[PDB]
Amino acid sequence: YCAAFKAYDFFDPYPAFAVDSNNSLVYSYTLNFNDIADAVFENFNSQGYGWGVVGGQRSTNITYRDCNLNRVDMHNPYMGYLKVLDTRLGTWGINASGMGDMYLERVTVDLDDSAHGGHREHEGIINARGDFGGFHDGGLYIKDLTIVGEASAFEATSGHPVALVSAYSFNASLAYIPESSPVTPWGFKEVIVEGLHCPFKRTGRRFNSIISAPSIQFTVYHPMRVKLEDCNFNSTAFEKFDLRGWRVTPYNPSKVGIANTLAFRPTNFVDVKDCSMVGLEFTRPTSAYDYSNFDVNLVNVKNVEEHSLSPFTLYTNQCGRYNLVGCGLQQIVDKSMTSGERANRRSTFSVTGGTWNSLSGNPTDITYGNGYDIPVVATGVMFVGPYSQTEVTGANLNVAEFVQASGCKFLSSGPTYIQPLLWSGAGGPTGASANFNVARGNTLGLNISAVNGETSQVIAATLVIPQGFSTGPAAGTTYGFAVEKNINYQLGLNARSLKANVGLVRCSDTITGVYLNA
Amino acid sequence: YCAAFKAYDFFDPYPAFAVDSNNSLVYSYTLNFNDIADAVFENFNSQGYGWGVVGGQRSTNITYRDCNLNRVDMHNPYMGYLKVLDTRLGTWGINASGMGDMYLERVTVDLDDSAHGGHREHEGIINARGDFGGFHDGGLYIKDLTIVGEASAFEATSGHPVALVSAYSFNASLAYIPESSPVTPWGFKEVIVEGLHCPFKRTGRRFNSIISAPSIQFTVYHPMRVKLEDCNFNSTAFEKFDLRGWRVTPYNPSKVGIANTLAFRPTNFVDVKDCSMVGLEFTRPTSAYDYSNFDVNLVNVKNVEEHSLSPFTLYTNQCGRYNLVGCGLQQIVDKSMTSGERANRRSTFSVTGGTWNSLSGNPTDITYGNGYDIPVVATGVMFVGPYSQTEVTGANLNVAEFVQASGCKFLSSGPTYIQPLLWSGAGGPTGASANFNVARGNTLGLNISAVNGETSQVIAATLVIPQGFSTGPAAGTTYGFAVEKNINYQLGLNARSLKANVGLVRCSDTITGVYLNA
Repeated sequence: YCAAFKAYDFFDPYPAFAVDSNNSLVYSYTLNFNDIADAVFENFNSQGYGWGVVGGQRSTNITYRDCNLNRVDMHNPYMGYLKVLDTRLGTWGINASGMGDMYLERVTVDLDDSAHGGHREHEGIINARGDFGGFHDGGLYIKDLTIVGEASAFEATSGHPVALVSAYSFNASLAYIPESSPVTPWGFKEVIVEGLHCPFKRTGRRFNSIISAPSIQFTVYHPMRVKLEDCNFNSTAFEKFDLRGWRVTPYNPSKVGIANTLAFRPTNFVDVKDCSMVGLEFTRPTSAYDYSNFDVNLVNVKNVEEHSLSPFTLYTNQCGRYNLVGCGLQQIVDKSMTSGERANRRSTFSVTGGTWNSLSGNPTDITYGNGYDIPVVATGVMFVGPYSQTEVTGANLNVAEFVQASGCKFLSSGPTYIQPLLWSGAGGPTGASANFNVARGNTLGLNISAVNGETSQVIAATLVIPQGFSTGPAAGTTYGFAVEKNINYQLGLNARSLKANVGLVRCSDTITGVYLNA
Repeated sequence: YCAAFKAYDFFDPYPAFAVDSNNSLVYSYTLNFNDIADAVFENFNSQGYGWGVVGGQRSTNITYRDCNLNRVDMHNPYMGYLKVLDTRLGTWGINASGMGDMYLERVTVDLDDSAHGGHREHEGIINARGDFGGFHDGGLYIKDLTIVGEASAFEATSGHPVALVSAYSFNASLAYIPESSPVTPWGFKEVIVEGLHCPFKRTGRRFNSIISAPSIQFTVYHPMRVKLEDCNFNSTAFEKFDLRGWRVTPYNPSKVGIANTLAFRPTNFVDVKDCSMVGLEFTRPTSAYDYSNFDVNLVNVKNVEEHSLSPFTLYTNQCGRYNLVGCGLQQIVDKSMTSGERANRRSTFSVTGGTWNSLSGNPTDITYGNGYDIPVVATGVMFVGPYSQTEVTGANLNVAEFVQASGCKFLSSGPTYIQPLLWSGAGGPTGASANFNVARGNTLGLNISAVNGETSQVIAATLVIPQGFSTGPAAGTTYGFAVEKNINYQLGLNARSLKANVGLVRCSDTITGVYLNA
């Protein structure tokens, strides 16, 4: 019951290490407060092994400045604001349920936890309270967060590293939010991270998940908006967004099943800008909880560290709309590596600018519904990979089928640029057999060797695949001087929804090759 | 006449409430100063109803930290810097004419003003002095601003809520800048806002205007550059940029009438990024002051709250260039809802990526000059709305006429995608009448039923509308095997600047439908 005060340089050489009869850690505090308002703590010192040194309850407008503590905690929720400025933290991090906003600025976290066996109450660095339901009805705003240490003792017991943000409940029948309550059970309402620095390299992934809920109680919602900027993870494996333990979103209360991502409103929003990671993965929830619809926006994303390759791959399992602007893309895979499930809904992909370097493989790996009804659209992109102008390679067919391109270039190895070859043979007046799929809207080039009675001429024809308003084939006509005749050609088409299957090549003269005229 | 000092921990339970014989508020101060330099004020407590508790004049390098005051003020301008950090403010906000730079970091504003009888000195939250001409020759930089309360009494007496930033004069004959003065009369030279939080929902619009000049004195210029980032307004109505009441820009001193926004230099710059609002409106000034040319960039703008639908609308009747990247667009309207006027100059619109969901209406509403000479260009956009492939709907014609699209998709309700239908009939050799406009550069698809003496075939043909270098029609030739003849078709064109009016449909065989192949 205190208000309008300030505390100062209390020095504790190391915190208390208290155990029970079974040699298991129990609670102990250096500072413990109830029912305070408008408080400032400055230059507190209690750092090391042991239980968290701070325990607070039911407070308002708390500020920590220039402190050195192994934990900052609030058991009962706070309200107003909670500010942590220029502070060094220990392995516990922050554990606070609240009805306000949390501010973090220039905070260092050290994760070493060897003296504790594998004991860890909450699986993340910034947490809500697991014995209060895991709710935080407010935003979280972070500037210039630094991570050191590894927390290897916890990993040996559990098998994975710690998460960044966690919000879940230990037992839904003991800690939850009742229906009549006026509290909205957001995990966190908003998460804004602006600048994450990891000075030391990590073999594996930096975090188990960006936002985590590793229980099966389903008490709180996934955050409505997540934004990451200038985050350098400095790791050798992809980071992931795990959405497998969250309550059904309040944007879809009637639980309407979604068939196409554009036929329903977006429920969650994610923005990643100028971040450095090897890859990103989205894993959908299990059935009876899979009712979300994401809206993902990626801008200038690649890997900048020299210990790995530059292009990044995007794994996705969840229905949503994906937009990429100026990224160093490698591959788009419509499955989750963690679980293995392919996909069950139609999504949308749009790529603008940048480089698409697939290294040694195909640009895409999409199999849901054989890939029909999945619109991958690219504009002004430079494609690098195993393409060829003289042989029909796997990457040639993959890009012409799954990607609709306009104003794009292709380069395998050499100093110059090439046109991928899709078919080779002799398409005479009777027709030659063919079997390859091409996305509608792409432009194909035909190399034709026309001959009159005595003279001959090489013809370069250009053909556009119709969009699917008709069941007719793709045909055209052109003229050639020095032969004094018209050249007529036609490709037979079979309907494949968004794509078309070419089954017969026919021309009045001989067609020798079909190319992707990007 | 003081310098190099600091003041701490003054506590005032509530400010003075002083009136006059007519029961109206008069001035009273807790802290008053003039001619000071290098001052720090920390942990000052004076919060509540009454006149603002700080009055300052002619100072340099002032800092407020961890304070709780109902106003921060400077009557005579300051110089150097003015810093407000980690401070809670009352309904008065900040009023300061300046010859320096203003910084704000982690500031909360409470807007409740019930005890005052709807009386406000200035109409915004951050204001320049109205009795000094309303100038601030310098920049304004804000980080993490929080708004609570409503200020309902002022709205009741005046009809609209407060603005965010205000700069104007009460009387041009008493408070102004003479022509021989070396002061540049900027309202604010630059405005940067990064992070605006409004935890409580508002029915209506959060602010009357972002930058406001609600007088008719015309003493100061509109800000040259305005930037908004990560601002969640949390309201159910559109926000607006009101450009009435500002002195004519110094970039156009001869007052040259602009005609096409590309034949004159830009004069003002606006950038909005990762913000959340239902809509945005630009209102042009009245004649004798309408000589500006705006450059607007919108990146990833949509509504994320659960109560107001996602897609956002853009209203504008001001001359300028508009670029939208990865936005959740709903409609583009070339009018101002506040005033009702439509437009008088030619503007430019460019859309890249994202979704264009028009719900149950048309994607565009453009009327100035019948829409000719207004180049709306789209690339890689997913169009959602009331489109059809078996009927000619209004949205089909609207999107075919007003938008030049390339690599775009259309979806109304179903899991699959459609091609909008523009015309139905029987286009034989004589020709069938038609009346519909289409922007030049769009690609059209024709479904042709070709019949020879005994055989028949369905033909799919694509056609590109010429750009206007010539006056001829759009024609083409294709071939059909199994009928052993060529098919010739032609669309008669009537010139409408950037668009073309189709008047006649002609074909040697029968044309049954014309579609938008885009």
